[PDB]
Amino acid sequence: FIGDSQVFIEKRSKDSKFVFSIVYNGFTLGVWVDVNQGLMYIDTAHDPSTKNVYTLTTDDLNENMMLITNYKNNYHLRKLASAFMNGYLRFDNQVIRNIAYELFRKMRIQ
Repeated sequence: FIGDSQVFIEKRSKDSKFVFSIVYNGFTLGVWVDVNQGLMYIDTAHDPSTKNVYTLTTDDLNENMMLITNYKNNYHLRKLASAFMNGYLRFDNQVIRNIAYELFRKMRIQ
């Protein structure tokens, strides 16, 4: 009866400003935040413009807690995870969701 409240597929507006990116197995996920509406958008960008980039690699070598970045103060992921659940996260492509989902599955571990 309620129906579709809003369309999941939405265009990447120019209002959004790049805040940070995450690199995993050579595959980069650029996280941008729409300041005007206070929403979040994702794109395939790996430019050195970012002033906040963190790397994550194979869990078996357990690099996350070793030589690589040991800063767990990245509360941005907690807010991003909440945005997905609450629904303030959307993008113009369905393909990136399936590929991105693989990283989300690993975060479920801890």
